[PDB]
Order: sequence, then structure tokens, then C-alpha cells
Amino acid sequence: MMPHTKKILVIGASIAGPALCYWLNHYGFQPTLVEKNQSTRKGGYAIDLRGIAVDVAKQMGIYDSVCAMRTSLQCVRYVDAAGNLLFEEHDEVEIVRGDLVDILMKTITDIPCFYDHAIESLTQHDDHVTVQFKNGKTENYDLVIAADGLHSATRRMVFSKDDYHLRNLGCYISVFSIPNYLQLDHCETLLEAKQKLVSITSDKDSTKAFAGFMFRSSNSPNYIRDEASQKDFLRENFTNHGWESNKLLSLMNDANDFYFDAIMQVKMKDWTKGRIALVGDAGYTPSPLSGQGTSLALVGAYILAGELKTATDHVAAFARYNELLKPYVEANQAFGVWVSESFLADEPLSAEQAEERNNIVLGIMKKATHAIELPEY
Repeated sequence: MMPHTKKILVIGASIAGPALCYWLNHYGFQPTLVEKNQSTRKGGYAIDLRGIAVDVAKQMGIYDSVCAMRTSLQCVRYVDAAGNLLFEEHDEVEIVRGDLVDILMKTITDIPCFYDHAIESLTQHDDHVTVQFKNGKTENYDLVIAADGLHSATRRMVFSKDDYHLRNLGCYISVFSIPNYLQLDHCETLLEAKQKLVSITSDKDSTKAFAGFMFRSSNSPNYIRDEASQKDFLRENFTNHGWESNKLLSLMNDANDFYFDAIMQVKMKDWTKGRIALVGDAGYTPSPLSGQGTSLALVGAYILAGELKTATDHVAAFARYNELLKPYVEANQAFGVWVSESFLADEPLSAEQAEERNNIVLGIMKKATHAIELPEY
């Protein structure tokens, strides 16, 4: 529709970035994808597609592919500190994060994609943006859109401190790989007590398992960005917590995939400035406790590209983007806050108490998943 706007750079290859490139190309734009790392994220943890994000995936033609790769867990076991089994548990879809990225990348094979391109600077002009990569390459684009995640390097570069802040929800999450020493088979076992959750999961590969930790604490690691300090923080919180906690902490240094972070949300009044925009976690992260981050990344890419297809100019498009997505961002971020405060139990739940909570979580979560209708373009 609009002229002069065809050439668009998209920064980061995870969920929103590749999905955005698909739709921009579909609508006749000329997207280029760049990623700071040498490769896309491989493997990772399990994520969900819910509500209108499923419709996005169907309209993209990836829904069948996502089902083919979905998680296979046969049972979920809840145990007490002694390890006694309290109870078992044995359209939306769950898929390992890296598997969804892989599926998304395969839809854009015709799109230029450059890895190991870290960005040195972004200079806004009246009619374009000049990007200088750290490798020396300099190029002009009509628009630039940053998909590069919670910690986005582009956001801090483009937006002033007054435009955004990161809300810390007072919780922490950690995941690392372990041998499957319990020899679990397509099973996840959890201990939930004392505002803390410990989990062991083995699904597709019986020689592998994944430890996970989620807890609420007002303290912090002594150095938040330092892996060793993070591990020390986990030891302090989980030593003698019950079940396998101590064993998992001892395997922690053999992991080699370790992941740790505070639960955080990105809060902005406007996700766009001039000719630059943010999509996915870089703008609005709801956080892992919401479980809605992937859905919001997909819907965010869908609407931004559709408004750019519709509008007279990018300024009008960016305004509609902010307006239509805001209620969805707000509802999903409020769900993450509710989880951070109200979810974790003080002591293990019975089979009946777990059932009651699950129904409450589903009802509260529905307010987020159904918050808006998917626009048509």
C-alpha cells in the first residue's frame, strides 16, 4: 500500500523476528534478518501457543509442523519432600523453543539472513535509518525493527531511559541439563513447597533430563549477571529443600547449558520511535511465569506487519500497532504478575487441591489469552 517503505531490517532470530520476516515478505516488503550470535537458539525449554497465536500459526501454515514436533510427556508426578507420590497427571500446543525457531526459519529460506552481525550504531534520518554493524558494514533501511529479546541491545541504543523500564517480579527461574539418573521415561516429577518449585523432566531423549527451579525471593545473587554467583544463589535457596534438590545442585556444575534469570517484564508507553520499532520480548516481555511470551511474540509480529501493509505510512502503522496490541500486552503482563505473587504453594498440594488451583489458573489465564481478537488484513 504505502510506497518508499519496502526495505526493512529485522534484528534477532528467535520467534518474533522470523515470524515478522515471513509476513513482511508475504505482503511485498523486502526484509533482511540479522542475528548477533553465530546461530539460532538450539533446543531450549518448552513453550506454548495459545489462543489467537494458534490462528497466527495456522495462517502461517506451520501449525501441522508444530504438532509434529510437540512435547510427548506421558505423565507429571507431584511428590513430597520424602519423595512419596502425591498424585499423577497422565487447539493449543506445547513445543520446545528451539524446535519452533527451526520451524519458523524454514518458512523464510528466501529471506537474506546474516549471523554474527552485531550492531554498532543506529542513526535515524528523516527518510531512513543508517545501521553500522560491528563488522564494519554500513547500510540504509527504510525501517528497522528490533526482535532481539528481553535484554535487547537495540532498545537501550534507540530509546531513552525515560521511555522504558524493566519490572522485576521478585521471582527467579533456572534450568540446566543433567544426566537422567532417575531414568525417568517421558515424565516430569516436581516438588512444590515453601514458595519454591523443583522439577526433573525427561521427554524425547531418555539419556537426557532437565532440572528446573522456580522460586520467589526478595534477595538477589551477589552478582546477578555472573554464572558462578547465580549458582551460589541457587545453592543457598535449595540446599536441604527436599526430594532431589541437593543431588541436582551437585550436578549443576557439569551442566554446560546453565540458564538463570530474574523474572522481569518490559514496560514501555510506546514500542516505536521514528522509523524504529520493537516487537516481541524486546518491547513487552510478559516473562516466563505468564507462559504467554511466545504467543505475544507471534501476534505482535502478525499485527505490526498487517498494519504496515494497511497504513498510508509507517507513522500511522506504528500508532495502530501500539493501540491494537496494548490490551493484549497489558492482560498478559497482569497474568505474569498474578502468577509471581499468588501461584507457588507453601506446602505440597493434595490431588484435590492441585485440581482446584489448576481450574483457577485456567480461568485467570483465559482473561489474557482471549483479551483481544485477531485483526484481519
